[PDB]
Amino acid sequence: RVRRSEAITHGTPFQKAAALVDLAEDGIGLPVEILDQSSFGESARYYFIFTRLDLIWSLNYFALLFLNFFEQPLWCEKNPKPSCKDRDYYYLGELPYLTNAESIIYEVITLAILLVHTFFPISYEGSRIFWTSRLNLVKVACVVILFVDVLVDFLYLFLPFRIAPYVRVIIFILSIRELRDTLVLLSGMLGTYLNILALWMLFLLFASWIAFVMFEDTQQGLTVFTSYGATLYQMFILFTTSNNPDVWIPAYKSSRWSSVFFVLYVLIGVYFVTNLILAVVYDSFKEQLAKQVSGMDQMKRRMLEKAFGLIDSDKNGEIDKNQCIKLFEQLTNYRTLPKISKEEFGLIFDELDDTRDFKINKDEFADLCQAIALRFQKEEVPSLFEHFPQIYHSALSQQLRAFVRSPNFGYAISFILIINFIAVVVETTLDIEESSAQKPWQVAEFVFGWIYVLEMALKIYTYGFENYWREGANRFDFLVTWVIVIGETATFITPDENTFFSNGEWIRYLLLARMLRLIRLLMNVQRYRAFIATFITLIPSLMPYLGTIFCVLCIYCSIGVQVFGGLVNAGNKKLFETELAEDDYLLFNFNDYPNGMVTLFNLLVMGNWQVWMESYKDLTGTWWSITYFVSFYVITILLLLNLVVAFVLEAFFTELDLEEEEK
Amino acid sequence: RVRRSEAITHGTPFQKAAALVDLAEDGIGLPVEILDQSSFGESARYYFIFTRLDLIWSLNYFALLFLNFFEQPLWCEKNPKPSCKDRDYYYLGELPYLTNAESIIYEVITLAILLVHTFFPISYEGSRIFWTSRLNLVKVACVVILFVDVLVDFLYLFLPFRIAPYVRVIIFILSIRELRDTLVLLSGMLGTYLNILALWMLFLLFASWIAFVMFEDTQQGLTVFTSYGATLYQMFILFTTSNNPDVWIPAYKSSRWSSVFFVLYVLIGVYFVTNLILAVVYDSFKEQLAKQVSGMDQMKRRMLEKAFGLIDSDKNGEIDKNQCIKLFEQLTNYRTLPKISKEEFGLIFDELDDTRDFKINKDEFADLCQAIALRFQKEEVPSLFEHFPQIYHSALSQQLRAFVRSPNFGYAISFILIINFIAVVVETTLDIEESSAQKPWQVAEFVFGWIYVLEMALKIYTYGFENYWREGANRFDFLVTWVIVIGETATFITPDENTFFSNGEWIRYLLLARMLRLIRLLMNVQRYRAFIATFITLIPSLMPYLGTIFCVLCIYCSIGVQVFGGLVNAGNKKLFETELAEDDYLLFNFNDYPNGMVTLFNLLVMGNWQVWMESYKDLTGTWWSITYFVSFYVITILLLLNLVVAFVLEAFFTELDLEEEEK
Ligand SMILES: [Ca+2]
Ligand SMILES: [Ca+2]
Ligand SMILES: [Ca+2]
Ligand SMILES: [Ca+2]
Repeated sequence: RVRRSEAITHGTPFQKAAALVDLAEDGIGLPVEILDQSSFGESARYYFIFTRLDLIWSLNYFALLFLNFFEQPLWCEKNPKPSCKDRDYYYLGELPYLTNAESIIYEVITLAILLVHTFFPISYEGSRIFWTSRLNLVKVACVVILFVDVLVDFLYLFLPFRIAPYVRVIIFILSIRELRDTLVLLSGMLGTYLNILALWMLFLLFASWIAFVMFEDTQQGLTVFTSYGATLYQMFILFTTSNNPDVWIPAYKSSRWSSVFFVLYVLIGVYFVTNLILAVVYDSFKEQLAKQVSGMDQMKRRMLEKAFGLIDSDKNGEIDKNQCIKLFEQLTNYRTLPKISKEEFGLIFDELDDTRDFKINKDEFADLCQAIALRFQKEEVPSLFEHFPQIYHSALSQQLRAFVRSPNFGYAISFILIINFIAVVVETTLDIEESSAQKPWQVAEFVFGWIYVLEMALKIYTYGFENYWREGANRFDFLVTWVIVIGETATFITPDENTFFSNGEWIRYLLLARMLRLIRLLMNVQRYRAFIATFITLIPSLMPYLGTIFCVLCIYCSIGVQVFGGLVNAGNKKLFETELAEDDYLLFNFNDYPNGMVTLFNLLVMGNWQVWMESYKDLTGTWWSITYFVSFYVITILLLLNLVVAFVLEAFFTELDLEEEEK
Repeated sequence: RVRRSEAITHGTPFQKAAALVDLAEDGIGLPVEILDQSSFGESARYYFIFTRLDLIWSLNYFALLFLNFFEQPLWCEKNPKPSCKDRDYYYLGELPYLTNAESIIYEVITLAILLVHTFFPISYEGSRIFWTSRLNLVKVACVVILFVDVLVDFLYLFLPFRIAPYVRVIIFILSIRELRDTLVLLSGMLGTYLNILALWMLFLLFASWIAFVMFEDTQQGLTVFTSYGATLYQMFILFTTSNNPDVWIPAYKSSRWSSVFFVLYVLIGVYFVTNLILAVVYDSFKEQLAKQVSGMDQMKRRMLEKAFGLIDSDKNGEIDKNQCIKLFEQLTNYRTLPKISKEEFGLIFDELDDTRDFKINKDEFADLCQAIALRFQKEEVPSLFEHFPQIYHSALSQQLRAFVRSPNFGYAISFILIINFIAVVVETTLDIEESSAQKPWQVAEFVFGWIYVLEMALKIYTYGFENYWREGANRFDFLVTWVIVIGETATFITPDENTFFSNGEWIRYLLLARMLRLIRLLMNVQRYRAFIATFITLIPSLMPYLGTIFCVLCIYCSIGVQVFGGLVNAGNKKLFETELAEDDYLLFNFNDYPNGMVTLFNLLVMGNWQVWMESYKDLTGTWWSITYFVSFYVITILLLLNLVVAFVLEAFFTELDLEEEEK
C-alpha cells in the first residue's frame, strides 16, 4: 500500500532496503552516483520526477526521427529545369514535404524538448560526475550540432550537404539502452569479424582468377568475363546466388562440361563458406552475450549489496533476527508471502540453527533475496481508483470483480472471439461475392468493437491501470481497442464521404489483430507448444536488433539520397537502357527518403538486388558507386542477418531447455 | 609384423584378442553372427576374402549408377516426327546415348557383378540368419527386380514406364554404410518435421487469405491476385523471396502504403518462420545424432567385451597378471608403447595394489583399452616391399629413408610448391596477352609434373603403400599425381592434334589442385586456425549428407524425364510465350537425364527457381504440374539444406572445444 517512489524519497531504512531489493528484482538500475550519496534525498526526488516523464522523452525522440523521415530532398532545393512539384516526373510521391516555416517550427519544438531533457540530469546528478561521463559529452555534442545546424538554417532563409539527419539518428541511437547494448556487442564482434572477411575476400579473389584464366580464350569470357575486374564483380554477385544461370549461360551453350566448374564453385561457396561465416558470427555473438549478462548481474548484485549496507548503520557485516523480521514484514507487502507468526518464525529459527544468535551474512542474504524473488510472484498494487472507498466496497462492484477474476470471463471472451471470426469471415465472403447484404454484417461487426471496448474498460477497472499495463499482451490489446474506438468515433462523428473511413472495410483488419490471442490457445498441445512459445517470446525480445537494422537502413538512406538524388528522371535517356526500366523498377529509386527506405529494404532481402547496383553503375558512370551497394551487403546481410539468425536459434534452444526442465 | 587378417584366421587366443581390440580401436565392426561362432574360422576366412575385394564392389556400384546416368531417354524411343538424332532441335546434347547392344552388354556385366556380390555372404554367414535380416531381403528384391527388368528388355528386342532407373538408385543407397546411416537419421526427423509443416502451411493459408481479401477491390488484385488459388500460389513463392518486388509492383504503384503489408509479411515470414524451421531441424538433428553415436559406442563395447570373454576359456570374469602381460606384449606390436621390463612391470604392480593377486574386472578392461589407444599412436606396418631384405638394408636405401622421414624433406617440397606457383602465374599471364613466348614456359610446367611423380614414388617407397594410403591428404595427392602422368604420357605417345590434350592448358589446373596444400600452412596463425581446421574436416565428413542430396536428385531426375520429356521443342509454339524463351533458359530443360541433373541443381540454390515452375505449368497445361516443384522445395530445400547448415554449425563448435582444451 506504499508507493515505491514514495518509499525511496521518505521512509525508514527498512522501507528503503525493501524498495531497493524490489527494484533489483524488477531489473531497473539506479544511477551509480546516487547510491554513493548519503540517503540521496533530493537526487532521488529529482530522479523519479524525471522518470515520471519517460513517455514524453520517447515521443520526442520518435518525432525527431520522423523529422528526418519527412524532410524535403536536398536536390530539389537546387533549382531543377522541371519543378520538383511534378511528382510523376521523378517517380516519387505519397508523402508531403514540409514547408520552411512548418519545418523550422517543428525542428525548434523537437530541439527544445531534446535540450531540456538532456540538460535535466545536471540538476540532481552533480556537475563534476556529469561532465565525467562520456555519454553525457557525446549527447551534448550531438545536441549542440543540432542547435548550430538549425541556427544556420534559420539565418540562411553554403554547405555541400546537410549533416542533421546523421546526427539525429545517432542521438536517437544513444537514447535507448538496448540499442547501446547492441552497438557494444557489434563493436566487440567486429574484431573477429574482419578476419573472416579477409579469408572470404582471399577465396573470392582466387576463384575469380581461376575463372578468368580458364575462360579467357572461350566465347563466354569474351562475352562476360571481359577483364579481371568484371570477372571479380560477376563472381562476387554469383556468390550470393542472385543470378545463377545468367552469368554462365554462354559457357554452358559453348560446352556442357563448363557447368561443372560453376557447380563446383557455387556448392563450395554457398554451402561450405557462407555457413561457416554464420557459424563464426554465431559463436562470437554467444560469447559476447554472456559477457553482457555477466556484467549486468554484477551491477545488480552491487546495488543489491548496498541494501545490506543501508540496513546496517554500523556496517560491521552483522544481521540480527529481530532486525531481519522487519525486512521480512516489509517484503511480504511487496511480494506475496504466507502469513508467518512471530512464535512460528522463532520456532523455525531456533530449530533451524543450534547455535545461539545466528548471523546472516551479506552473501547468503543476497542469495536468499534472489531465491525468494524467483520462487514467489510479485504482489500487485491494490488500485489507483482506491481513493474512493464507497465505489470500491459496493456490493455490485465486488460481485463484478469476483466474476471477472474467475476464468468464466475468459471462456466468454473466447466464445465472443469465435463468433467474431464467423461474422468477419462471412462478411468478407459477401464482399468477395459483391453482394448487397454486406452493410448489415458490417453494422453487426461494429457491435463487436463496442463489446471489445466495454470489456477492456471492465478489465482495466477491476485490475487497475498498472496491473493491466504490466501484462505484455494487455498493452497490445489496449492499443488495438483504442485505435478501434478512435476510428469508430471518427467515422460516426462526420457523415461525409471520406477517402478511407467512408468505406469502413478497415475495421475488420483491426478485429483480426485482436484475434491473434487465439493462437495462444494452440500453445496447449505439446507438438506446437515450443514453436508457439518461441514465436511469442521473440516479438518483444528481438526488437533491439531490428531497430539497429532499421537505423542502419536510415543512415544508408540518408547517404544514398545525396549521391543518387536526381539521377532517376523520366526525361533521362540513359535510364531506359538500364534494367530498372526493362523490369519496371523505376518506383524504387533513391529520389527521396521513403523511396530510399523501400529500396533499401528490397536490397536487404537479396531479391533481385544486382539490378539496382549495375543500373546505378551505368547511370552514374563511375565504378566507385558499386562500393556503396557492396558496403551495404557486407554490413547488414552477412553480419546483422546472421546475428538475427543466431539470436532466434539461441532463444529457441533456451525455450526448449526451460520447457524440458519442468518435468 | 603380423597381418591382422592372418591374426584372425589363425593364431593364439592372445593374438585374436589383440587383433579384435585393434579392430575396435580402428572402428570397423565385424558381423554379429560371426562373433557368436566358436573361433569362426571358415566364416572369418570368407569374410576377409570378401573384404579384400571392396574396391571392385564400389566400382560396380558407381558403374551401375552411371548406367542410369547414361541411359537413352524414354520419349525418344517412341517415334517422334523429327528424329531424336537432331540434338539442336530439342536443346540436348554433349553425351552419347548407348546403343541397344552396348546397353544390354553393360547392364548384363553390371548385374552379374551385383548378383555375385550380393549372393556371396550366404557362403559364410549361414542360410537362416541371412534370410532373417531385412537388408538382405530388400537387396534380393532389388536384384531380382533388376534381373526381371533386363530379362523382359532382352526379350522385347508393354510397360508404361521403365522401373529400372528408380531401382538401381535405391540399391546404391543400401550399398554404402554412410548413406544407410543418413537415411536412419531422416526417418526419425519426419515425426517432428511434419508437425512444423502444418504450422507453416497454416501461416501461408491465413496470410494469403488476408492478402486476397485486402486487394480484391484494388487494381493489383485484378492483375495478380485474381483468385484465392492464385493468391496462395503467389504468396508461397514470395515466402522464398524469389520475386520480391515483382509480385506487388502494381499495388505499390496504386498506393505507396500497400508496401507496409508486404514488408511486414516478408519480415515476419523470412526472419521469424524460416529461422524457426531451421531451429526445429537443428535440434532434432543434434538429438538424433546422439542416438546414432550412442548405438555405435554400445556396439563397439559389445564386440570389445567379446575379446575379454575369448581370452578367458573358463570365462569366470577372472584376469590374471601373468595372463594379462601377454596382452600388453601383443599390443606393443600393433600400437607403439614404451619398452617395459618384465621386472619393471612387476615392481609396478605390487606398489600400485597392496592386495595380493589383484584381478582386473571385465568392465575396466574395456575402459583400459580405450585409454591406451587414445594416448599412444598406432604402429605402422613395416613394409609391403620388406620381402626383399637386401634392397631394404642397402646402404643408400637407409640414408634415403632417413632424409624423407626427417622434416627437412618437408621444407624442400614446400619450396618446390612456391616455385611452381610462380611458374604458373607467369605462364598464365602470357596467355592473357597472347604472346608467342608461352610455349617455352609451358614446357617447364611439364618438368614440375615429373618432380611430383618422383617425390610421390619416394614417399610411398619409404612409408609403404598402406602407411601412405592411411593419411587422407596423401590419398588426394596420389590421385592428382596419377591423373597427371596419365594425361602427360597421352600427349607424348601420340603426336596428333587432340581436341583438348593438344593445347596443354589442362596441366595448370591439376598443378593448382596440388598446390592447395599451401592452405594447410595458413592453419598456423591463431586468427585463421579455427576456420581452416573446420573447412578441412568438412570435406570427408560432409560427404554422406551431400551424397544423400545427390541421390534424391537422381530420383527426381528420373521422374522429371518421364513427365516433361518432349515438352521443350524448337518447333513448339507455346514455348516461346513462356519465360524460359524470354530469359534464354531453354538449355535447362528436362529432355534427357544429363540436362535434368543440371536444371535440378539450379532449383536447389533458389536461383530464379520460379521461372521453371510457371513455364512448365503453361507448357503442360495442368495445375498439377507444380506439385513436382513444390514437393522438391519442401523435401530438399527446407529439410536437407537445413540439415547441411545444421551439420556445418555443429562441426565448427566441436573444433573450437577441441582447440581450447589444448591449453
Ligand atoms: Ca550490526
Ligand atoms: Ca468492397
Ligand atoms: Ca579365469
Ligand atoms: Ca591459349
